[PDB]
Amino acid sequence: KYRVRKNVLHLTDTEKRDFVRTVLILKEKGIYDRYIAWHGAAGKFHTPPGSDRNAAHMSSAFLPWHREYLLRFERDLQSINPEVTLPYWEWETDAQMQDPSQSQIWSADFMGGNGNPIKDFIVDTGPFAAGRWTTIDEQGNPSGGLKRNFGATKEAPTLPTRDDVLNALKITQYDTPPWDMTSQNSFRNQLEGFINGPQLHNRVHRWVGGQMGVVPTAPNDPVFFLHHANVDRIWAVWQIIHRNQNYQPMKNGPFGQNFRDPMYPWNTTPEDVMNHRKLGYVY
Amino acid sequence: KYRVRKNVLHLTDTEKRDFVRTVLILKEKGIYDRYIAWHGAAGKFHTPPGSDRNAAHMSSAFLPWHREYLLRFERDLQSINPEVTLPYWEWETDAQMQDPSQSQIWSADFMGGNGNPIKDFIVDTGPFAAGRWTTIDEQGNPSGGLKRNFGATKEAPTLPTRDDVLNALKITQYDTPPWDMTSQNSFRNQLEGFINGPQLHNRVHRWVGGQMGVVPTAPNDPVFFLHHANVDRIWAVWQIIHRNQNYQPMKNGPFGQNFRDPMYPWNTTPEDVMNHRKLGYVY
Ligand SMILES: O=c1cc(CO)occ1O
Ligand SMILES: O=c1cc(CO)occ1O
Ligand SMILES: [Cu+2]
Ligand SMILES: [Cu+2]
Ligand SMILES: [Cu+2]
Ligand SMILES: [Cu+2]
Ligand SMILES: [Zn+2]
Ligand SMILES: [Zn+2]
Ligand SMILES: [Zn+2]
Ligand SMILES: [Zn+2]
Ligand SMILES: [Zn+2]
Ligand SMILES: [Zn+2]
Ligand SMILES: [Zn+2]
Ligand SMILES: [Zn+2]
Ligand SMILES: [Zn+2]
Ligand SMILES: [Zn+2]
Ligand SMILES: [Zn+2]
Ligand SMILES: [Zn+2]
Ligand SMILES: [Zn+2]
Repeated sequence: KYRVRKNVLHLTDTEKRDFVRTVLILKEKGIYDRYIAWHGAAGKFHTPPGSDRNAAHMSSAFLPWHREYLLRFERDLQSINPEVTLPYWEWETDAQMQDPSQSQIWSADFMGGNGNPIKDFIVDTGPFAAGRWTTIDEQGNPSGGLKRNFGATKEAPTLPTRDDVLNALKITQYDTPPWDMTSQNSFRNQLEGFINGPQLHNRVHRWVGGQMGVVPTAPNDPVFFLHHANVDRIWAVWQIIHRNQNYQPMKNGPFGQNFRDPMYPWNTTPEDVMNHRKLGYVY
Repeated sequence: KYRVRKNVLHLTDTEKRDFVRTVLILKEKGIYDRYIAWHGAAGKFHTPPGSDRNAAHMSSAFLPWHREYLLRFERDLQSINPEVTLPYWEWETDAQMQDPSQSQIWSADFMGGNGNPIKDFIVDTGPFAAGRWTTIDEQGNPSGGLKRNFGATKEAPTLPTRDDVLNALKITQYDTPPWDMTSQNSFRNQLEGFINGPQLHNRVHRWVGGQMGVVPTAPNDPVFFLHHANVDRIWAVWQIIHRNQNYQPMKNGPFGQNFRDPMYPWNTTPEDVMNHRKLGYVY
């Protein structure tokens, strides 16, 4: 219970500089690519085969999978600079702004801004603009540059709201069968964003656009980790709120979705990451 | 140095009936799929991006990657039945037969035979015939059944020979820059099969045909593990023959291909698996 993950808006001008700095090093070393690849692989790993569920999304493992993912990422950051932890982007507050694209998270010294229309939506500002940050496509081949198109889609013109988060925290079940996109009264499916989709998690992805808008390339954008840090935080909150509800399914769910099954591409299980405090961090 | 890995031809009927039994259980539990997925993911993970190299092939990590792969596979088998270890298919010997398709490895009680032309070359005999063993395509979706077409291609009508193996063992360097398909005088590139390709390792894949003939689906066929057990054995032999030769490169090679880099999709390094015997097994 020592690493503290902070709200992006609470970070020092130097804490942000170091976070960005460390992400570039991870990228330069070739470590960052392993994360893009891991997420892409998991997204194509259906549980079971032919199904709509995959190791990292559209099922119960969605939350514990990304928590493990973030922990790994944070440990690598820690290996470069032990002062650096994973911050979270509290999008539900940014949603209140007149124009969310003006949030400090998109400043040139931190994530950079929206995509450039005259450039096809090719982020040209910030530390990860094309020319300073390589991207890979779904095939694993270089792609030419990060793209973003804030709220351009008709389905997700706006970021999720505080109300949306609060209502989700009200659900009593972690998840419910058939443990997939159609699950009802499921905190997991709700937070993920499938109830009246796209909502919450899925909605942020859709709102950002660019690589963030699709599963196979999403992690190409560093904000992916800031997004999922908030999703993880929301889950940690839900866990304290319903301290007597536990992960589901415990058994008889698809292999890879049960409480003690390994989560492809790793051997770690949901049980292994149920208590974030045990993982060494708090929000 | 305790688990003993045997020549398929030295296995009793019971040892074979047990190996097959255990592979089916692994399959039924959903573990077997994790291996298909791991190999497919590694094959699409280029080091570096845009390059021709991958995490499991066409570069220095080819040998230590598959050794780790088999070790993990063997441990899972061991978890099901502690008396079952990974056998090896000594194709060099089978190459001497008038008709290699008559080798006991393809018996109906073990790997099953060649594909059925009428069926489009679907394997209809043995424990893994279509109907008894599911497969998946490159996309992770069910594919309908294992296929094999022994020596059907013009490039690999025959299995590699003893001479081919012996000549490879004479190579003095583990590998040589640029640590890829074009490497010359390298044991790794030679054994892999790129010198006057397709030879040795690549040749067996090509000879078997079906899913075994292509990178993204090759593990779908259980013989994949018997093949790679022999390739691993050949490397173990090379290691004793050149007691004073070590893995290459140790540094300044592409991330993931260096002596102490993690090998996607895992964190294990070539150093971690250099001594097979410290892994708990011998041939
Ligand atoms: O719920 C949804 C989420 C997303 C985001 O990728 O896209 C479409 C949806 O319907
Ligand atoms: O050298 C080769 C190796 C392989 C194996 O996949 O296929 C074709 C080749 O020419
Ligand atoms: Cu995702
Ligand atoms: Cu996501
Ligand atoms: Cu192979
Ligand atoms: Cu292969
Ligand atoms: Zn704070
Ligand atoms: Zn898919
Ligand atoms: Zn909130
Ligand atoms: Zn409750
Ligand atoms: Zn907490
Ligand atoms: Zn023997
Ligand atoms: Zn017999
Ligand atoms: Zn037999
Ligand atoms: Zn031999
Ligand atoms: Zn000869
Ligand atoms: Zn040995
Ligand atoms: Zn020598
Ligand atoms: Zn290991």
